[PDB]
Amino acid sequence: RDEAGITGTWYNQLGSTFIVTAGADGALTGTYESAVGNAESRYVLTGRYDSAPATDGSGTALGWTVAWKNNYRNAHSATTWSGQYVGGAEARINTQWLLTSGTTEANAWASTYVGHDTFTKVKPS
Amino acid sequence: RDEAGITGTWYNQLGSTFIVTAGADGALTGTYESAVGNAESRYVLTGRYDSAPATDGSGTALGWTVAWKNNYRNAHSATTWSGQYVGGAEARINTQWLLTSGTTEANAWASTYVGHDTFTKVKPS
Amino acid sequence: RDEAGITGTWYNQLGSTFIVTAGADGALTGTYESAVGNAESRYVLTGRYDSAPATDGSGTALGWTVAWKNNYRNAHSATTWSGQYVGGAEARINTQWLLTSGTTEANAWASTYVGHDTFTKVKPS
Amino acid sequence: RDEAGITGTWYNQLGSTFIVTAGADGALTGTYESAVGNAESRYVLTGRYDSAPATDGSGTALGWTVAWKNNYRNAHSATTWSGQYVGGAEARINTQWLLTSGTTEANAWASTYVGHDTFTKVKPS
Repeated sequence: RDEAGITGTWYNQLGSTFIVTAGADGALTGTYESAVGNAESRYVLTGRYDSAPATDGSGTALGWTVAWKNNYRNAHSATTWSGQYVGGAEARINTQWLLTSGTTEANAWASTYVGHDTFTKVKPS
Repeated sequence: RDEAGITGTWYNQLGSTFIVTAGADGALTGTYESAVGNAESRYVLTGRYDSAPATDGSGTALGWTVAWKNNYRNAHSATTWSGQYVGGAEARINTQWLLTSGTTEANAWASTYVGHDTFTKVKPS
Repeated sequence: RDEAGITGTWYNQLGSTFIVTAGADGALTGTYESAVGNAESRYVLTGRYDSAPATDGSGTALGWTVAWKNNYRNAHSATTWSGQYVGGAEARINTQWLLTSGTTEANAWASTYVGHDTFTKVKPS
Repeated sequence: RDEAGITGTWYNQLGSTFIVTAGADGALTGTYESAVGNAESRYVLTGRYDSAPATDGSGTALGWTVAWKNNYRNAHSATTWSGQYVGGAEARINTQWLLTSGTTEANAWASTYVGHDTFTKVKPS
């Protein structure tokens, strides 16, 4: 089950850490933090996933957002990740992300970074 | 205030409709639907925003996700929007989006579309 | 004809100016400059277009690159535009772009901006 | 030197093959083909690179375009890659790409895919 396979802890290639609960009606809730795992680097995340009949080994589409504000930092920024969960002994969440910074109208052209990250169940290094 | 300016109804250039509540601790909750506004085309959205001291007329960074599953449709897909809110008599939310479809491993190269949309407070046409 | 409709001068929403020649074997060659049109702001561009039988009023896919180095500036950056030409009395080139800056390995996460621009045949303002 | 380090053959993670010449005045010219290396899968590429003083081990920004038309195929599409070259015994070109398909006005929302690819000097597998 998708809900089952998604819920838990995921690590990117730099061991940033994604702790998520997949709810029965499509909610993703959790925390995004960085490898050393201090509250200083922990942020709320919220998103959604689209569970659908398991055919052709298709991944499960999902997305989430982190606003980069906690009790220690206010980066005036938010990232969204869009991707898919694929289950199995080598389960992965493959994503592309957008990071937008709060900017002036004149600097808004330069407000949005794009990148990618791949999450697995095993902490690297 | 950001929380105040964001909460409400927003329309893209095609009159797709975004109904959001901005919570005090950074949550975005609401519905994303399309112009004719039938429940058939209404989906849950969830996201986050980063409120920060109003300086240099900087926008407020935010993001949200829609998983394209409701009681009428299951598109096996999710979109994330990343952008910024700018307030005023011509308030806007400027976004870039990523749409990921659930795909096979062989088709995963072609899983993610990118685009943009601008939301305003006034319904077009 | 595509080759015919593309060749010439195009303007974005800020009147940045794109002067292109579409070659018979798919080449795009020209200059990208900014509204005031000084050599100081003029850069070489090169790209490709895919001419294909005119069916269903489909656009013509194309792309180009500008490296942000001329005799006046070296921004250590390059932009690529990917989009499509659509002909007619309101001809347009609709694009999405990626801007990459030369960065350190530690800063490479933050190396690539994304945006969009729409070009028309008529100089705005 | 940048011009020297870039010119040659590069392979992505699937062994698609990028054969490029970096010119003295910033041109990239070459062929993009797929692992088996048949003319059927070989396409022209053209782009630009921004050589700049070697400081802080910064990469060299570059971009290129392939229109997906050759004597065997006309995919009505073009891809642009935006990224940076980093030299050394483990030289790499890290990219993000945009693929645009020629579409109708109604389907133009869904015209552009985004992804990433990393090129190295050594053919995988």
